[PDB]
Amino acid sequence: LLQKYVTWDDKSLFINGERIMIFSGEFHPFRLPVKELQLDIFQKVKALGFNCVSFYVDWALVEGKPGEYRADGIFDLEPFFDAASEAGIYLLARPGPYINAESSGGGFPGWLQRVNGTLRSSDKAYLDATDNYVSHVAATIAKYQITNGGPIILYQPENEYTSGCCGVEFPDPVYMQYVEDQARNAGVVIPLINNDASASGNNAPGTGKGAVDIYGHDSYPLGFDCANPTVWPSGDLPTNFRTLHLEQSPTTPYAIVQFQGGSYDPWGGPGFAACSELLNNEFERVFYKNDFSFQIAIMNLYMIFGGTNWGNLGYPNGYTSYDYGSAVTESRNITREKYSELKLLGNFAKVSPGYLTASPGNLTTSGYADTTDLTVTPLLGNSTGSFFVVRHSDYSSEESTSYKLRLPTSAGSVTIPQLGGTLTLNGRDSKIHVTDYNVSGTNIIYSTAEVFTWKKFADGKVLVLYGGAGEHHELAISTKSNVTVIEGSESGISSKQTSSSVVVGWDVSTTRRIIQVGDLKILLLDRNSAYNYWVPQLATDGTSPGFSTPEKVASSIIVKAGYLVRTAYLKGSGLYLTADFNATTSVEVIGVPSTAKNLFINGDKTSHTVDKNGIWSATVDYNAPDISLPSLKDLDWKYVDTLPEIQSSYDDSLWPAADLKQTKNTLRSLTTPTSLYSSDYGFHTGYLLYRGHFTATGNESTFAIDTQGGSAFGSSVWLNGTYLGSWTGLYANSDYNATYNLPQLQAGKTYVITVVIDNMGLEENWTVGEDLMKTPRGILNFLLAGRPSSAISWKLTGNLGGEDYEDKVRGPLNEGGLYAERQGFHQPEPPSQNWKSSSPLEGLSEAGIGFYSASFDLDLPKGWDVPLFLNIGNSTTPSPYRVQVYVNGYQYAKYISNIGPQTSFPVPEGILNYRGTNWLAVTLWALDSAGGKLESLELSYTTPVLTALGEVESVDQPKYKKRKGAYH
Ligand SMILES: *[C@@H]1O[C@H](CO)[C@@H](O[C@@H]2O[C@H](CO)[C@@H](O[C@@H]3O[C@H](CO[C@H]4O[C@H](CO[C@H]5O[C@H](CO)[C@@H](O)[C@H](O)[C@@H]5O[C@H]5O[C@H](CO)[C@@H](O)[C@H](O)[C@@H]5O)[C@@H](O)[C@H](O[C@H]5O[C@H](CO)[C@@H](O)[C@H](O)[C@@H]5O)[C@@H]4O)[C@@H](O)[C@H](O[C@H]4O[C@H](CO)[C@@H](O)[C@H](O)[C@@H]4O[C@H]4O[C@H](CO)[C@@H](O)[C@H](O)[C@@H]4O[C@H]4O[C@H](CO)[C@@H](O)[C@H](O)[C@@H]4O)[C@@H]3O)[C@H](O)[C@H]2NC(C)=O)[C@H](O)[C@H]1NC(C)=O
Ligand SMILES: *[C@@H]1O[C@H](CO)[C@@H](O[C@@H]2O[C@H](CO)[C@@H](O[C@@H]3O[C@H](CO[C@H]4O[C@H](CO)[C@@H](O)[C@H](O[C@H]5O[C@H](CO)[C@@H](O)[C@H](O)[C@@H]5O)[C@@H]4O)[C@@H](O)[C@H](O[C@H]4O[C@H](CO)[C@@H](O)[C@H](O)[C@@H]4O[C@H]4O[C@H](CO)[C@@H](O)[C@H](O)[C@@H]4O[C@H]4O[C@H](CO)[C@@H](O)[C@H](O)[C@@H]4O)[C@@H]3O)[C@H](O)[C@H]2NC(C)=O)[C@H](O)[C@H]1NC(C)=O
Ligand SMILES: *[C@@H]1O[C@H](CO)[C@@H](O[C@@H]2O[C@H](CO)[C@@H](O[C@@H]3O[C@H](CO)[C@@H](O)[C@H](O[C@H]4O[C@H](CO)[C@@H](O)[C@H](O)[C@@H]4O[C@H]4O[C@H](CO)[C@@H](O)[C@H](O)[C@@H]4O[C@H]4O[C@H](CO)[C@@H](O)[C@H](O)[C@@H]4O)[C@@H]3O)[C@H](O)[C@H]2NC(C)=O)[C@H](O)[C@H]1NC(C)=O
Ligand SMILES: OC[C@H]1O[C@@H](OC[C@H]2O[C@@H](O)[C@H](O)[C@@H](O)[C@H]2O)[C@H](O)[C@@H](O)[C@H]1O
Ligand SMILES: *[C@@H]1O[C@H](CO)[C@@H](O)[C@H](O)[C@H]1NC(C)=O
Ligand SMILES: *[C@@H]1O[C@H](CO)[C@@H](O)[C@H](O)[C@H]1NC(C)=O
Ligand SMILES: *[C@@H]1O[C@H](CO)[C@@H](O)[C@H](O)[C@H]1NC(C)=O
Ligand SMILES: *[C@@H]1O[C@H](CO)[C@@H](O)[C@H](O)[C@H]1NC(C)=O
Ligand SMILES: *[C@@H]1O[C@H](CO)[C@@H](O)[C@H](O)[C@H]1NC(C)=O
Ligand SMILES: [Cl-]
Repeated sequence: LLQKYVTWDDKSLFINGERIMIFSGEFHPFRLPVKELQLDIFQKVKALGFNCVSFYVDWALVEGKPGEYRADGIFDLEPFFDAASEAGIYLLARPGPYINAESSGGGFPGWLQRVNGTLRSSDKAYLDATDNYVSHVAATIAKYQITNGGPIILYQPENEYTSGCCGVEFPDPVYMQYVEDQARNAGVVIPLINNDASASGNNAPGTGKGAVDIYGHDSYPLGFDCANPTVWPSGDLPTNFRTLHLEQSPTTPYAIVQFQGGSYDPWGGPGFAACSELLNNEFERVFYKNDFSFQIAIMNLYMIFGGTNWGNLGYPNGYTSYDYGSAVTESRNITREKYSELKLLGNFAKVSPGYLTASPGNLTTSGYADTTDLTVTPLLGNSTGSFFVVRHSDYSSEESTSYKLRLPTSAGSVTIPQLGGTLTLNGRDSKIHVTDYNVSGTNIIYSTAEVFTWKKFADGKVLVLYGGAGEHHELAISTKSNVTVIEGSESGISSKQTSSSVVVGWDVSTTRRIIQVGDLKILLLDRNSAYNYWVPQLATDGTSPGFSTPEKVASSIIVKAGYLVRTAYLKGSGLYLTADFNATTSVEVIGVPSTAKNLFINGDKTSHTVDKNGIWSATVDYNAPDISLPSLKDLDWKYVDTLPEIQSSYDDSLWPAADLKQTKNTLRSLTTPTSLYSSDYGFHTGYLLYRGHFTATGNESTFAIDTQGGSAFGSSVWLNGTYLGSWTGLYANSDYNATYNLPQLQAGKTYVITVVIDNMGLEENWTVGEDLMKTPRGILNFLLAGRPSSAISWKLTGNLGGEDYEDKVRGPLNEGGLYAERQGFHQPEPPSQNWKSSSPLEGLSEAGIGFYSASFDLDLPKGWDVPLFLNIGNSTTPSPYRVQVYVNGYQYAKYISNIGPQTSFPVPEGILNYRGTNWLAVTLWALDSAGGKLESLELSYTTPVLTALGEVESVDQPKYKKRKGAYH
């Protein structure tokens, strides 16, 4: 339409004139702000057989100050894009402005609470507020389009523009057209794709103004309830998705822009390990092959890698972790079985172009298989091949089911298995059987066992097939040649020859078999052996694999290894692999080019033997060195009181006054004399403090207050130095009405109520019209009994400078309003040399907030990827306390003792310096009159990985420097 690099028809996208199945994974650059680890994720995604990544940009992080767009350093998108290019990974860009994404404000900066107009509408006040952001971020995206040699192939304007309310004319075509035009005006020429929250047809081609180029929708069919991970409720497997696609957008490829790849988890919830159990390998093979049943051509898993809600970037209902139960864990490991299972399907689709050209039919409980207990959806191709997706009719069934099939082929319609026995489907599993499947000229008439991959080498073809344990399988090949078993035993290998074919039957075994039929070798594996196979692209012009183009796809090799294979390249007589290892691993290479004489692994020449079938074998030894980690409790901890506000000497005269008589928040009108909404004064993140001055009459009894900080928030209140009490918090409370009883006050004297409130982040804005992101934070109501409310004059603070935020390197959200934070003491090398010697393990003996500082050295060995975790103990029911931990200035843990569930906090290399000094800054807020302390505090590690990754550069860690604008 506007360029010729990326086109489409009713079946699929074309990239440079060639069909491709887009298999993508969601990865957010702002949730992993170390550029070398971004590359790691991209390489792990490519090893799945994927070819794309989808990403959000968080507006709140890059325009904290209205009018000042900053996407530099750790927020720089350019290294993220170059890393995609280096890995051979295309990109779907989704910069919002609204992104939801369990992020504070759903991506909107806190200053949108002052916008006089409906958010996500055509009100000019909202649209003008978006202009500066979109023109900058879309210009950067434009520069890296595929039209300009970049990796970016698709662009998503808005996010799930699907439901409206409250007087909004939904859907508004003027709005979506303006959003679309903003991108085009910034120079975006690539196709636009939307993500309708459900398959409702919004903004599809044919809808007139505001229509996108490719209609996409989203789907999370198993819900977000990770508490019952084995429960698959009745009817939750979609069946009508193709039907709705043809009704809603028959001219564009079938696209799910966010398909479930995990789940979010709230404060107090069951934990992300439970989420990984619900969205496990069984879920993937049943539900993802079900999407293939609808001939899905663009498929994106939200999330493929989740990362971390560091520096308060997350929304109020969620906590520090965003592991998401995804295929790649928060700490970047790929141990979960769901990673290996998904690799099998990604590789299937990477080499099966016949899938895109078949004619999908309707699902059947009869006609293909001999039992109504199975459902079979056919995708019928002519000479291009056919595909049959088999599953249990009741998709939740754990029953083992025997069956036979009738499949049409070029050689007649066959009743399979021909040579005796039956096929089996065990429990929550799904198969894609193939017919007339083309292996570069050799035609597989049929195979019941699923295809992992196939390649054409200089000296013959290889095909890799697998089945699950206990299964009997069958294939047939168009050939005059006979079948011979070249690896393994003939026992269990039955066969029959005809004039134009050979039929072969086999039982799945833990022992591999290789059979040979003319110039085709076929590997017959079990699913668990296949989990250890990889298909890196073989580079000849350099060391990078390049994008997944037909030519580079065809020039790939097959490697059996362990934990991970990243890349392969050929250079003279040298075949080079880059790979990672979590144990001593035997490596086999199939498809070694004839010009290759030596094997290098991670640059190191490695001995190899060649067996009778031309397969190179080698061994990679794993010997972790001593991983020495200091004891956190033995460090030289230094303490300073970070609530000096509750001493009578404190002088708040430099504090902003909360003296606005009219709020700019259109959602909730004032129920107090002045606005006590933090965002009216430019304070959107972290702990908020309010100070209320009054002159006592001496008749004061009680002080009531309604605090609001979002779900799981807490608040504490003092009268001068007297602790009045705390709201200790519940996930179910986003506000709370306390009543406090005051001591006997001295008539004519001045008092100050100090109030501390945990701001858990700003709310999302999912429903257009509702403006829920404007939900304020701070104090909503108060009553000083017997006195008019004008008796109290308030001041407040958030992070120092508010929207004129101090830390331009770490961004607008990282730090909140505590004294120690205002002064910048949470950064490396604070002025702690004259502080008191006290540990957070000793803690506090009265309600308050303390700040603890210490450094520690690491000297971890080069060439190892070692995930490190901070651990805060909770072996027994604790008293109510709140903890924030800054690692070299970066906040990487928020902890609520009484709500949970997170006790283990990963912190990535780059934020941590593995061969240098590191700084911990811990805040400890005790919401109890007897104080509080940490039970324990420990640095731990999980399995070290022998890695190919390059040196991880430390991000910028600005050290403490005295701040002019502070209040002291
Ligand atoms: C280095 O990197 C490696 C990756 O490259 C990494 O390896 C991976 O590790 C993870 C674990 O971290 C593996 O995932 C788990 O796998 C478990 C094992 O089952 C799988 O494998 C067996 C085959 O096992 C045999 O073969 C292997 C060799 O391949 C041997 O090592 C084994 O010892 C065993 O060998 C014997 O048998 C062989 C015969 O095959 C013999 O030849 C041999 O000589 C030996 O005698 C398969 O059979 C399994 O498939 C079956 O079950 C699955 C799912 O259950 C079905 O889908 C499938 O169709 C089959 O029926 C399977 O493939 C899994 O048990 C384990 O599953 C649990 O955890 C996940 C969450 O992590 C859940 O999704 C899942 O539901 C299970 O959760 C329950 O149980 C766990 C407890 O384990 C609880 O945590 C959880 O709360 C939940 O509890 C509930 O249900 C329970 C029911 O089980 C119940 O008991 C409870 O009470 C409760 O109600 C998980 O998937 C992964 O496979 C490895 N990947 C690879 C490629 O190897 C390695 O760890 C790294 N190393 C280090 C040090 O870091
Ligand atoms: C891949 O990435 C993943 C995400 O990054 C990562 O997963 C995370 O891994 C960390 C580190 O292991 C996990 O934190 C730990 O979790 C432990 C509690 O969970 C266990 O026990 C449950 C009991 O019902 C099991 O059900 C549960 O299994 C589940 O979770 C698995 C995740 O690994 C998942 O695979 C399974 O499928 C399953 O669903 C799990 O086994 C927790 O015990 C541990 O706490 C301690 O360890 C710390 C570090 O050593 C200590 O600092 C801390 O105090 C605890 O120590 C105590 O622990 C032991 C047992 O008591 C003792 O040996 C220790 O000495 C110590 O003992 C003290 O405390 C006792 C109190 O009970 C006391 O009685 C003792 O006398 C003594 O005082 C830690 O929090 C994290 O949960 C994982 N996150 C997620 C999202 O899954 C994974 O590791 C990565 N993998 C690789 C290879 O890199
Ligand atoms: C250290 O260890 C200690 C001691 O073991 C840990 O303390 C425990 O922490 C638990 C987790 O927070 C806590 O359980 C919670 O208690 C409250 C009751 O006061 C309860 O509300 C919680 O249950 C709901 O909330 C969680 C999410 O937090 C949901 O996952 C759960 O399914 C429940 O969901 C319902 O309520 C939500 C609240 O609004 C709803 O949004 C949700 O949809 C669902 O709605 C229903 O319930 C309402 C009630 O009927 C109803 O009106 C509504 O419409 C729906 O029916 C959860 O049980 C333990 O109490 C606590 N134990 C002790 C002894 O203190 C501590 O966490 C540990 N620390 C760390 C760091 O790990
Ligand atoms: O939780 C991860 C993402 O949730 C997405 O939104 C919700 C989801 O809910 C259901 O209505 C439906 O099954 C599905 O189609 C979706 O609309 C957001 O798009 C995303 O930003 C994350 O919040
Ligand atoms: C099989 O693939 C080759 C390309 O390697 C192609 O030339 C041939 O036409 C294909 N066969 C069919 C039936 O599509
Ligand atoms: C309470 O604190 C203020 C300073 O915040 C101080 O000037 C005032 O005298 C104190 N009132 C009493 C009764 O001690
Ligand atoms: C927004 O501006 C309109 C038009 O000038 C005005 O009528 C309305 O009262 C304003 N609302 C707020 C909250 O400032
Ligand atoms: C305040 O004044 C009332 C009389 O108006 C009296 O009954 C009450 O005891 C006084 N309260 C306190 C706390 O002194
Ligand atoms: C607190 O009281 C206010 C004022 O009536 C009310 O509107 C709000 O809903 C109450 N909050 C809770 C959590 O009960
Ligand atoms: Cl200050």
